[PDB]
Amino acid sequence: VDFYYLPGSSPCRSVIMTAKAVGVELNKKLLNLQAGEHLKPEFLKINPQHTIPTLVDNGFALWESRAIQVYLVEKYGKTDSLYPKCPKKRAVINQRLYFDMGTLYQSFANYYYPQVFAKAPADPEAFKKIEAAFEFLNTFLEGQDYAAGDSLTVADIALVATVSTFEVAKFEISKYANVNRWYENAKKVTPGWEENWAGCLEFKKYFE
Amino acid sequence: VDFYYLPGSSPCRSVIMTAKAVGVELNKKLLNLQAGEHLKPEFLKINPQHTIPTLVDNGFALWESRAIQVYLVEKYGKTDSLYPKCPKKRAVINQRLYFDMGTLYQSFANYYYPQVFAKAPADPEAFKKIEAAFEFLNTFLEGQDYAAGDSLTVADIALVATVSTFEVAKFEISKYANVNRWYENAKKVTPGWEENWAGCLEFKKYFE
Ligand SMILES: N[C@@H](CCC(=O)N[C@@H](CS)C(=O)NCC(=O)O)C(=O)O
Ligand SMILES: N[C@@H](CCC(=O)N[C@@H](CS)C(=O)NCC(=O)O)C(=O)O
Repeated sequence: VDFYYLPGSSPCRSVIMTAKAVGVELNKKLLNLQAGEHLKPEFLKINPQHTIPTLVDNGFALWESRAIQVYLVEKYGKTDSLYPKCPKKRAVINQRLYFDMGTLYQSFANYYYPQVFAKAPADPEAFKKIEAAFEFLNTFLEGQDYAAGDSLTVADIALVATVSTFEVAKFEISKYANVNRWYENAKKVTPGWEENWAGCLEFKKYFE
Repeated sequence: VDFYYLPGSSPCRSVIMTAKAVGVELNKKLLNLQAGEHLKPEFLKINPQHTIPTLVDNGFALWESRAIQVYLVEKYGKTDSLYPKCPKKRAVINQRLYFDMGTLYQSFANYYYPQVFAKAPADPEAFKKIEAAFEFLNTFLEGQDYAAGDSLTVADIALVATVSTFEVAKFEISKYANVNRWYENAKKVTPGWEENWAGCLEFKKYFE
């Protein structure tokens, strides 16, 4: 199983943690985006959208971190604990994964990307959207130890990648008591957390 | 099965078309966002994120259109044709669903939302991102009749909702030959297309 990635990338880190939780060995292949390695003809043949993470599993090329997370559990999971067979349980996890992409991580990207990639002035209005996203996550987590069911699922792992990216960006996570509680527990129980944090500290370099 | 929605909403229309394809009757409940009906305590108890579409199915409250699409197929589909059992086939569909949210529809939102909701001047740079997204979709569709497998799947239905929203926004879809071919076929084969187009024409009012 080939894994094209960079350690700093949040979506790459979600896959690293998921693969570790599942117990599937990844052949880790650094793909240097700063060098344009993703844009070379050889990579475009694998992933024409030229994004990381990209997985190649026995001829099957797959991208989108959250699709990769689910695929790894479905194909390699000894049990379905991280992504249960029940359509209802799956739907909650799926909703949280779409929340993670389209609301939570989207708020990260909308606010921090223009600053770190375009060197633009921070938009205090986009910051309000981050706060809104955390407020929703906080409400989801009321009375709940995990984000999308009774135990750890791919939804938690995805959110851990995102929230840890916010931590290294110096966002005040502690203001959201349920998020903070969930997050601190998640660090202790999520396989691959240390490698994720190494990646977060790598990404921090964009804030220097 | 209760369905809180507005006909103009792209994510609502994906669910309408999916429910029709599956053959599941929806109790359609208009939720007037302009009135703030989604923000009332009674709705927040169902969906604390106050978004449409929201489904309530026998006590189970679910939001995120793409999660709802999959759930309807998993629970109600007579066959799994729209969302096959195979993890590999599912993964391709899942990747296309994340593409639809985070790349294609995101480009719509980034460009048109500030104009139609904030009355801001169009950003020609955000327009370039729409073109980029369509270029990726065009490449995905090379030699393919459907977006994510040999037959129509929830991925096509999601993309139909999005691309039809671009059509009513007057985006030049015909410039992307594979997208145009796929889209025109999709109109003919996708259950609920006419109701989707009615909704698109409703949304057009935001461009008056
Ligand atoms: N929605 C995608 C996002 C992928 C993504 O943001 N990858 C970035 C690096 S973190 C990338 O490959 N950028 C290079 C490019 O798009 O050309 C996912 O979750 O995997
Ligand atoms: N990612 C969500 C998007 C939901 C969405 O954009 N809904 C809008 C209307 S089209 C909404 O409920 N806005 C009201 C709000 O967020 O307060 C999905 O696919 O369902």
